[PDB]
Amino acid sequence: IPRPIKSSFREGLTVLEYFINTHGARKGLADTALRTADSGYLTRRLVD
DNA sequence: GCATCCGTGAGTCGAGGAAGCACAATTTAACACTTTTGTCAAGC
Repeated sequence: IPRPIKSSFREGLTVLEYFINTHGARKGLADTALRTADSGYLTRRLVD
């Protein structure tokens, strides 16, 4: 997104900046749940 | 011979909550009666 987050967590984020921040924050948290699942499947194939 | 489609797989522990009758055949209980067993008392 070209529009950055000009504010800092010290200065506080505007209402709008928070909405666009959750876009990437939640997508990365959903990636965490997926990567652990595929890595476990990969590990079982390596072991066997 | 080629591609569409079926088959298989996608983390680990936890924790918790919802029709009706008749009639023959048969097994089950129910009873009268005999044997088998646990018993009390008296005497050898």
